[PDB]
Amino acid sequence: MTIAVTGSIATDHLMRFPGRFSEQLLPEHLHKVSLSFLVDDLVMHRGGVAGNMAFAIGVLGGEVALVGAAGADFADYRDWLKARGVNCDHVLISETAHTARFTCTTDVDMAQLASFYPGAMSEARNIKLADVVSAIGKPELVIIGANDPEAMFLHTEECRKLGLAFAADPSQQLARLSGEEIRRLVNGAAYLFTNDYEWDLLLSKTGWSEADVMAQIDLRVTTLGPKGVDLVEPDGTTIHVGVVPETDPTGVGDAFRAGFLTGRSAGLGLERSAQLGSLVAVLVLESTGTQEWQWDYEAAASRLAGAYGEHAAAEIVAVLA
Amino acid sequence: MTIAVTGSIATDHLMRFPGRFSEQLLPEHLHKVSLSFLVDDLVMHRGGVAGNMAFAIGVLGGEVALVGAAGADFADYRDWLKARGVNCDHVLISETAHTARFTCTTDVDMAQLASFYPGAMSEARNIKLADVVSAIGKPELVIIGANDPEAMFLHTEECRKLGLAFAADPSQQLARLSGEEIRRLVNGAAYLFTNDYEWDLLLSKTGWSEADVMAQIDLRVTTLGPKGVDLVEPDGTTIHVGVVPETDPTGVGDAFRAGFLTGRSAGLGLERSAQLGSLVAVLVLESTGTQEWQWDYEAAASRLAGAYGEHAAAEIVAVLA
Ligand SMILES: C#Cc1cn([C@@H]2O[C@H](CO)[C@@H](O)[C@H]2O)c2ncnc(N)c12
Ligand SMILES: C#Cc1cn([C@@H]2O[C@H](CO)[C@@H](O)[C@H]2O)c2ncnc(N)c12
Repeated sequence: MTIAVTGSIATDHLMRFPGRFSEQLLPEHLHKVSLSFLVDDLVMHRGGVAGNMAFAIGVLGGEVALVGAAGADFADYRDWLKARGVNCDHVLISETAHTARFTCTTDVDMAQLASFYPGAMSEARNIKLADVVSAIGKPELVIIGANDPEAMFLHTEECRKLGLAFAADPSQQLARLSGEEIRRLVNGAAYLFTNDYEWDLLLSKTGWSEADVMAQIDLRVTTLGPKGVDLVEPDGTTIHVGVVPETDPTGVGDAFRAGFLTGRSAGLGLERSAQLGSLVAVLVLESTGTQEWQWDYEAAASRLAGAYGEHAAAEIVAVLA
Repeated sequence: MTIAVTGSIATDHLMRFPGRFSEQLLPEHLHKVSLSFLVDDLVMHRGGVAGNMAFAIGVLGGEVALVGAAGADFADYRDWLKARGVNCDHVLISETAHTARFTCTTDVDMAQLASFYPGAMSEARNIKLADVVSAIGKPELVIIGANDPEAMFLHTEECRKLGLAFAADPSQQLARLSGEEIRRLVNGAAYLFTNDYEWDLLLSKTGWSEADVMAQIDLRVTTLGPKGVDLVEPDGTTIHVGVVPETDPTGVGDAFRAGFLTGRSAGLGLERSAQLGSLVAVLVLESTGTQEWQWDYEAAASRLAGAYGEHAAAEIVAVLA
């Protein structure tokens, strides 16, 4: 039932370059760069990893508290989440620093070009998850969402000190972190999320075998883009699940992990809960921006059934009923 | 006396990556890019080419009307300019579109990485400069500042149809425009501004000799970064002027062209007015952001004199007195 989404809160300002990035990269002097793109659209959208997720879990119908640091501009955002059932009492409002900001430009192809201002996100090292357990008691899961580095350890350290289930989700910081640090985020993980490119990367940097990784966690999940995802237990069960058929980029990843874990945390099986991830990923990918999408019992039904069976569908919709 | 600054109005959101861009460019796949930088600062600053300039001319003490298109968010900006002596009556407020936005990230070295959302800037093609001449009468100079492309021609076309002095300033659109188009922005120019890199570029694209360029304009100016600028008449007079010694990036270029043309348009000589450009360029380069700098008679004096002579100084300060 109750999962607390520990991670980042941002506003996300996104643009679109209707040409192609390469065609300016190709001739440019890549040591003293002077890059400039003419964009034809600009959106501001509520974002952040821990907030795309909270909203997902909440809209899906489950219990979620948001644990992430933030600024004072954060009243519009807070009331936004609290209105759908997110419990924002545990967000840390900064005294000196604005809510983190994510700026991204995407092109026709669509390569990504981006900056990240952390703002108050760095203070998420000053939060104790105890004071949470106090307020609402000991959650079923603390998700260690991509965040401020030191927070991410502390929030992983503190789960282990309190016997709390966590779900490693280190996507963003694999690139930026060591083998040692990375492994110190993946010990006792009740879950581990990654794409396979990252999971390779992970294996190189950490120096572990796939095996002893699997000793230490209880369930690797690994999303494969247009293929699907591979959920895989230490006992080799390797349930595979394809996608609802796309036909956006940002958010999707966190959106799979939201439906999956809400579908999990309403008693559904690995597979069904994975089928539910795939539905919410694609609800995003078809929505203006990340978190201006609509949950609909009817829609989901008559669509969960196209990609998986009518057997498949009924159950997820039962449990979300 | 009265110059009307025709050009772009923007807000300018600037960040700083304390590492180096190259070090991510170097290994990346430059056809399907996935670039991301961790910035440690973020500012929002009033910007736009025609507005950095208007503010310059005005703070310097002269008459300037702002001619550029804009959105409805533009009341704070307008009152900002009108409070120092800018005449904003001729700005076109959009019905459908936000004030243009300039997003830039700069690193230690400092290569530039940037996007440009034009917003209401494209409507600057719907403005007639006649309706200006009506309101305040026929200005001494219309500056064709980097703007919406079709506007830029129209505002150059319309000057020629009305016997108005203009100052080609095409910096940004050389890259993006043809030889033909470029030349159709430089015929009868009372002034032509460029850096020398661009002026080379210009010569290639237009296919002209330095000579017949000089037939058609009345004065090429060409800024040389840490060197200076070369003002040069068709009769070869080639007065050279070094810089006040730096010891920011954006804005500077427009800031030279502001002090120069205000120093001009208070009767000063090519050289003195060029010495005054160099002062305001560097006032920017030493100011938090573009247009949070202070004009000071004392300061300028006791500083115009360090780089040029005490002869030099007194005169500019007399005329700005
Ligand atoms: C760089 C990147 C970031 C984007 N995000 C958030 O990722 C969400 C999509 O997964 C976006 O809304 C962005 O705010 C980050 N969160 C924490 N640390 C980060 N460095 C980022
Ligand atoms: C890309 C660039 C742009 C930056 N600027 C403005 O240049 C000023 C500094 O010279 C900045 O304030 C930016 O808003 C542009 N103005 C008109 N068209 C443009 N494409 C740009």
